[PDB]
Amino acid sequence: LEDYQKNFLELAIECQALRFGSFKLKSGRESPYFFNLGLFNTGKLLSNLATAYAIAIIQSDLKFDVIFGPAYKGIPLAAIVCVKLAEIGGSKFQNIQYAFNRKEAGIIVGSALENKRILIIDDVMTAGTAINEAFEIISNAKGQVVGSIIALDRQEVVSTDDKEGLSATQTVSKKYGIPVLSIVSLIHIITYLEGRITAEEKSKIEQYLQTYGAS
Amino acid sequence: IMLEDYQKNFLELAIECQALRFGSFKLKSGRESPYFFNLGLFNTGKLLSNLATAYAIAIIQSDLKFDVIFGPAYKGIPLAAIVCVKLAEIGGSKFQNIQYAFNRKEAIIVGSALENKRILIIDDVMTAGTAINEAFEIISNAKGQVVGSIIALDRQEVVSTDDKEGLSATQTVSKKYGIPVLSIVSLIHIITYLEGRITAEEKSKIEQYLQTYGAS
Ligand SMILES: O=C(O)c1cc(=O)[nH]c(=O)n1[C@@H]1O[C@H](COP(=O)(O)O)[C@@H](O)[C@H]1O
Ligand SMILES: O=C(O)c1cc(=O)[nH]c(=O)n1[C@@H]1O[C@H](COP(=O)(O)O)[C@@H](O)[C@H]1O
Ligand SMILES: [Cl-]
Ligand SMILES: [Cl-]
Repeated sequence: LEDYQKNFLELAIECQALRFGSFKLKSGRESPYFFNLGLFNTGKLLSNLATAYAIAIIQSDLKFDVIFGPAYKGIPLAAIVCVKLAEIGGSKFQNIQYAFNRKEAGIIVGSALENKRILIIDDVMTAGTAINEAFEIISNAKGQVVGSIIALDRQEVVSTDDKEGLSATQTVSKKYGIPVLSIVSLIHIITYLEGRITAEEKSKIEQYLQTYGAS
Repeated sequence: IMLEDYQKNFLELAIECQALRFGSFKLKSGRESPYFFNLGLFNTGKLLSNLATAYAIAIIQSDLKFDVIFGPAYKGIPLAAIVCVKLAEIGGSKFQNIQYAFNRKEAIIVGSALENKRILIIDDVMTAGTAINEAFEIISNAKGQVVGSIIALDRQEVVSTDDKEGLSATQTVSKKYGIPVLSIVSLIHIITYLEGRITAEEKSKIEQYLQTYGAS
C-alpha cells in the first residue's frame, strides 16, 4: 500500500465511512460491511479525499478532457477532484473541466460532452450498475468515456450467474477497453486494517466473498 | 470604491472565461439586462480553484460563525463543496470541521441533518432574490438556522420597482433575517474596475437599466 491509501483508510474509519454490520446493498445483496463516502463530510476530510482521487488519477497517466460526476453524490466529487488536479497536477491539468447531470432536464451541466474524453468519478462499485447508468448518460451526450475512478473497488461479481466470475471493474475494463481505477480495493481494507476487524467480521466477509467475490 | 487584488484577479478571469458578458439577456425575473454573469463558466480546475479561494477570503474576512455551507441544486452544489474544501485548506483550525449540504430536486437533504445547525447559503448571483428565498424555505423545512449568505455577484438591483425605499435584494434579505449577505464582487466593482473596457454604448445601456432596476 502507498501512503495516501493508508491515510485514506485511516480517515475512513475515523469518519466512520467504513462500517461493519448488516447492510442490504443496491443490488439486493446482504453485505457484512458498507463504505459510505458521504461521511467524508468535513472540509478537512473532503480535502484529503480529493487529494487521494487526484493522486490515483495522476499516477495512472490517463489522458482526458472532462471529469464527470453522476447526480447527486458524484457532483461534489467531480468538482473537488477537478480543483485538486489543477492544484497538484501541473500545467496539463489546469484546463480540465468538470460536468454532471440533472436527474430531469439539457441533462448535462457543463460544456457539451460531444467528442470529449471523459473520466467518470463515483464512490463505490459493487455490481457496476451505477457506472453503466453513467455510461448511458455520457453516450447520449456523445462523450467518449476513456476511464473510470472510484474510491472503493468491492471486488465483487456483476452477477452470480456469470461462470467466469469477473469483478464489476474487470468487466467494465474488458467491455470498453478502458482503465477502471480505485483509490483502494476490499483486499487493501482486509490486509491493512486486519487488527480493527474482529474474528466474526472477518468470517462474515469471507462467507460473503464465497458467494459474491470475483474469481 | 475599494478593489482588493483578489477581486481584480477574479474579474480578469470572469472576462477571460466568458463568465461576464455584455449584451442582451432576458433574466429569469423577465428583466431585459445589458449584461450577464454566468458562474458555471468557471468550469476548469484552475478557474474553480480561483473561485473557491475568492469565496473563502470573503468568508474569512466576515468572521461569520457557521456549521454548514449549503448550496442549492444544481449549480449551488459544486460551490458548497469546493468552498468547504478551500476554507479548511487556507482558513485554519476554525474551518476544519465545517460541513457541506445540498438538496435533491425530489426525494431531500444530502448531508448531515440540518436541524439546529448554523447554515451559510452559497449561490452564484442575486438579482431579485427569488433563488435565495427558495433556499431559505428548504433550510426552514429542514429546521436549520440560516446565519449568512454568500454569492459571487451582487447585481445591486431592487426586489421590486414598486418598492419606494428601493432596497436591493441583498439589503432586503439582510434586513428581513438580520444576517450578513456577502458577495465576492458587486456590480459597482465591475463598473469601477473595467473603466473604459466597457464601451460607451455598453455603459449607457447599464446606466439605463439601473435607472429602472438599480437599488437606491
Ligand atoms: O449498495 C452498494 O452496492 C454499495 C455498497 C457500498 O459499500 N457503498 C455504497 O455506497 N453502495 C451504493 O451502491 C453503489 C454501488 O453499487 P453498484 O451500482 O452495484 O456498483 C454505490 O454507488 C452506492 O450508491
Ligand atoms: O437571471 C438572473 O437574474 C441572473 C443574472 C446573472 O447575471 N447571472 C445569473 O446567473 N442569473 C440567474 O438568475 C439567478 C438570480 O436571480 P434571482 O433569483 O432573481 O435573485 C441566478 O441564481 C442565476 O440562476
Ligand atoms: Cl446520489
Ligand atoms: Cl441549477
